[PDB]
Amino acid sequence: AVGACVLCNSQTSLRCGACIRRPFLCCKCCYDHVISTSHKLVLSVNPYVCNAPGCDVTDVTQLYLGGMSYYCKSHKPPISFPLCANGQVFGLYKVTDFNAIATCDWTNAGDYILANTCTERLKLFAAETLKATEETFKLSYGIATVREVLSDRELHLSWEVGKPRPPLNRNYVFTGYQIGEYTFEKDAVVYRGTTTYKLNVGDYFVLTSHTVMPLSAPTLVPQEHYVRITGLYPTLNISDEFSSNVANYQKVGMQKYSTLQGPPGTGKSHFAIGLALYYPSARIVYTACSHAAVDALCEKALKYLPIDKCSRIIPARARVECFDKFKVNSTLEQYVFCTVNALPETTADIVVFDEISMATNYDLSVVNARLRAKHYVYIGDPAQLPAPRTLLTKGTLEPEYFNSVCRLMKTIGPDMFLGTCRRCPAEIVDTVSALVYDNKLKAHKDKSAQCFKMFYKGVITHDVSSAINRPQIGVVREFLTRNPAWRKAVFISPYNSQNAVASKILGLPTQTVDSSQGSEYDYVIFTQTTETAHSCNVNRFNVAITRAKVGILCIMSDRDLYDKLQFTSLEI
Ligand SMILES: [Zn+2]
Ligand SMILES: [Zn+2]
Ligand SMILES: [Zn+2]
Repeated sequence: AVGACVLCNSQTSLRCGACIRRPFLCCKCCYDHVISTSHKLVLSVNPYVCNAPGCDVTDVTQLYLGGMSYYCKSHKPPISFPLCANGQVFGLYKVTDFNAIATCDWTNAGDYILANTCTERLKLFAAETLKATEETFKLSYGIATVREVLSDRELHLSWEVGKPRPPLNRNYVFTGYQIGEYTFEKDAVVYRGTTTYKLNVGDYFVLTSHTVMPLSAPTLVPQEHYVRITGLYPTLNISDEFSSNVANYQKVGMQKYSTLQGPPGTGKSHFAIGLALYYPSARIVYTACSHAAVDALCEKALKYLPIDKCSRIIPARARVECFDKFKVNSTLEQYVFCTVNALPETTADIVVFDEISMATNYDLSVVNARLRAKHYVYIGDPAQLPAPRTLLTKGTLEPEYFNSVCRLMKTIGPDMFLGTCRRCPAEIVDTVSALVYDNKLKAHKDKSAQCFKMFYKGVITHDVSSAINRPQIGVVREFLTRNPAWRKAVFISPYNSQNAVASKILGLPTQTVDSSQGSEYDYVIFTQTTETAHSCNVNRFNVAITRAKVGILCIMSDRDLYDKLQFTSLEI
């Protein structure tokens, strides 16, 4: 085992045995690690364990080198040097933050704060460790064996005793048994297979744990500033449609990487596709974490870019329905649209990474490892929703801690900012501009006079932990009878269980705030449901109200966010 130290890069044979990722640690840092943490197992070619027969001493501080072997204080020969002395551990080729990443359980916010404020090699170590911990936690949950079938979209399940039950929402995807991946929604439950299969009684579902691979490439490559556009060739004949972004497309060619903060409806997809029309011969790889964000880029490319040079990359193990209008899996097309987890090993003139608030440092590193590009563009908004951190239960994660790109956008500011929201009525724009954008987001549309807010706490019931507020759905029902124009509205709430009750009572299409991100609707009916930290999250609130093009009805629980809404108040 010959490699480089994760804290100093000094070559060493040593690796920490108690670290779940086995990081290579140099003699000066390996000591600093074992002497300050519960981690005492050290691994070089042979473990630093006692060579005496039947001896169970593995702590490196209680061990010595006796000639060419290792022994504890009870078996060491007279001529034996301690392995731990003078700030070093004997190894070939002869920090507080590394200890904290190495030993935390990833349940606190301060753990993620650290995984983003540390050095670049420690950011990769933190993302490798966190992902390995997240996967092992999936194994702790119990197996759900099918006790019976009801119909084509409903079933009943038997859970494992002793092992806790994972929460039922489309977030947690099970693997059927190999009957394909399956999703559930709340003893009557709604079953949904990625593959159409006549539900087998006896078969079981298990949360499939992917193997965490090691990170090699940084989350952000080292920045390079140029005095000319590099490797890219602009057009002089550029349609007036994209004239607004000409100066920013040039900024893109005069830097190795660039950040774009685009509040909702400010033109991110337009900017991303227009960059292809500006550097017309440049091969562009369009990437995002979700299939929906890649599909949304495909919809904009279909309108402006030639359908022949466009390819949508679909992983052979297809899970959800995606874009069907490009030639599929043709890696060598000029315009390649693909999710981070399915990226092939290829090079590009430009790489566009959209919905950057949803990326983790693990995703950021994977992109830098599978794609070698002249220019990298990071598009998103740190005021929108981040990736769900499953293990995180204590504390709240601020935008500057979502990933490396968000960290930059929230501290030094973004390289480019789309300041005019063209989607929302002014009431909505004026609310989110003051809430999350320090009054720098401006309204293109006029006030629609179709933005209403109602202060109604109702009654909070729970479907395990996911909340329901029937009096809030009852208030929406009464409003709908008086304003039937709102019959075509999308119902939005922070909880899938609230959305299940509202789908049956109201008959409106349903969307959680988290699944609505990147989408727009003429009318939106939002019920806050609870007054929790989840439902009062300003990034989730910002996404919730910025889905509307024409009108919105907000039934609120929080007096703070109700007062911040610059909407017409209703009564009943
Ligand atoms: Zn070191
Ligand atoms: Zn360790
Ligand atoms: Zn011994």
